[PDB]
Amino acid sequence: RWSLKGTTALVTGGSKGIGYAIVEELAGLGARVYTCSRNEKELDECLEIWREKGLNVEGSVCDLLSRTERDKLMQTVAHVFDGKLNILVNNAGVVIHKEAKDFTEKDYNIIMGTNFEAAYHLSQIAYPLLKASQNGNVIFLSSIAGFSALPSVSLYSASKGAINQMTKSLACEWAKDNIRVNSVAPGVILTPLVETAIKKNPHQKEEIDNFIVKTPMGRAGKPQEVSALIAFLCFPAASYITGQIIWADGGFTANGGF
Amino acid sequence: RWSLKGTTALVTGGSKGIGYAIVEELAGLGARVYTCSRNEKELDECLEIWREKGLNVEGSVCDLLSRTERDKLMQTVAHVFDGKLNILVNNAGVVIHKEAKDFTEKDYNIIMGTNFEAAYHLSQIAYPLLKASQNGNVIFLSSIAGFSALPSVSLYSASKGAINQMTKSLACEWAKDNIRVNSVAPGVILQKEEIDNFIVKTPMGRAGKPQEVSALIAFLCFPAASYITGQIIWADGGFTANGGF
Ligand SMILES: NC(=O)c1ccc[n+]([C@@H]2O[C@H](COP(=O)([O-])OP(=O)(O)OC[C@H]3O[C@@H](n4cnc5c(N)ncnc54)[C@H](OP(=O)(O)O)[C@@H]3O)[C@@H](O)[C@H]2O)c1
Ligand SMILES: NC(=O)c1ccc[n+]([C@@H]2O[C@H](COP(=O)([O-])OP(=O)(O)OC[C@H]3O[C@@H](n4cnc5c(N)ncnc54)[C@H](OP(=O)(O)O)[C@@H]3O)[C@@H](O)[C@H]2O)c1
Repeated sequence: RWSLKGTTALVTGGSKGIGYAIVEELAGLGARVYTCSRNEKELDECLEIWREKGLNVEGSVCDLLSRTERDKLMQTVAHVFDGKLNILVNNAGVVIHKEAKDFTEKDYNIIMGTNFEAAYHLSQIAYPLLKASQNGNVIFLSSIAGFSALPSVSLYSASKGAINQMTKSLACEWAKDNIRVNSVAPGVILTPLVETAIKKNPHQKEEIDNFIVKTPMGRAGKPQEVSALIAFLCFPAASYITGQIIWADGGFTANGGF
Repeated sequence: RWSLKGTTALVTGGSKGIGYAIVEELAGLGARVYTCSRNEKELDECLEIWREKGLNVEGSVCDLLSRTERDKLMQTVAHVFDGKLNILVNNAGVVIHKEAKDFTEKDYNIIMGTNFEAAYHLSQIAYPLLKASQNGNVIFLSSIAGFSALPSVSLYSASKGAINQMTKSLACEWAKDNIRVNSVAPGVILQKEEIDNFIVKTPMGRAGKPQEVSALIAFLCFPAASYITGQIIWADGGFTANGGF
């Protein structure tokens, strides 16, 4: 009821950030985990670090922006888990910081492609694998940016809106198939995604600091504070929860004028 | 204050349905309207009908899925309006009815391309014409399917969720340039089985008419609607308000 012992999981983008915390969380609870990123060297250091802790994790290098690579990854995962998937976490995603009128066609292709299209497409080709397990969970990762507008990430927000709506549809269409579908939508979590952005441009430093002051709790979240909810939603204890988007944001989205 | 006299408007997909009604409504209240569709003879009979009833309306054929044709359309709109656009109504849209697991890449490209990308790209390049008018308005068409899940239209819902979010971002960024951006999200407006079900779900017990949507789009463009930005308003006969009736 509160264990993932003997479950199979695919977590996309698990070499850093929230994704690293998620594979360590599910694998600690007893899941067989498979993950992926775009740097084999980085992916390798992870597999060794995880192998040293007694965590049962596998992985391969995959750019999720390519349809044929998504097709291949799922073949691998089907062979390794023997045609059975319990959990799919569509964690991987990217952000680009510009004004709404400056985003290009290529930015559009990068953001919607990895943040929405890849995530949705994996959910499609995973369906039969999750169905065959009879206890399937699809978790998408949204954002506070999928609630109200934030500066410099308009096109990112749009992609998180597609995710939020896609969550509801899959939840209703697949519930009869014993698959539950939810999104976890973080506040500011201090990861590479934010550190790279604020290193690049001190205007992004500004914006982030002001997201944290807006956060009633007055601090950025920790990756594990997000993976904890992601783990819970996969517990059989969570068997009536589907179609939900839940913010883990320190009260950010509850805050109107504080 | 309740006048659109001497405004300039671009509404996409004005050759039928809600887009037709919006052209007539906006033009009937004094706006100069530019519109487009995908075939000459359909677009041309509208242009003939609207001119006979004294409406000030122009139009050209465009495929909103081509980025080159979107650029060329905005350059043409820029020419005829003299660099000044008050109103942009992103009306054009499509639906494909499949199960979530069945939608192909072509489906994705048509539905996301038409509903979100074209609506977004047009907004990017209209921006200086709207900024120049010093009284801008961009309006997206959303859907009840961008509120909660409906059968057969998962990928379409997603494209409306993206629109909902973009109308908040654009509203917040462009508010200083006096451009206001809102979405109108209709319910069923005039798969039978499915549509029949949605209608008994809407408290008013009937499907809407096109001019029940355009009425709201016209008001949102009035100077009277000056403090209203970043909203999504469902014109749905109560559909979204109803949990269990
Ligand atoms: N950090 C925050 O404050 C925050 C807030 C709200 C929501 N989120 C969401 O949380 C998720 C992860 O964010 P994060 O902060 O953990 O990001 P991150 O630190 O930048 O890590 C992203 C992970 O995804 C992988 N990835 C990205 N694109 C990939 C691709 N095309 N193919 C394969 N792998 C790919 C990256 O690997 P490579 O670098 O090797 O490619 C990396 O392993 C995203 O959906 C993000 O939108 C984050
Ligand atoms: N009808 C409803 O019940 C309903 C409900 C909720 C939301 N909506 C939204 O309302 C908007 C209009 O819906 P509608 O029912 O009036 O649609 P419709 O009857 O299908 O008309 C769409 C219009 O857009 C044009 N169009 C479509 N694709 C185009 C393209 N690629 N390039 C150029 N023009 C294009 C079509 O022209 P051509 O045929 O000549 O190409 C047509 O004039 C859409 O955004 C839809 O999402 C409608």
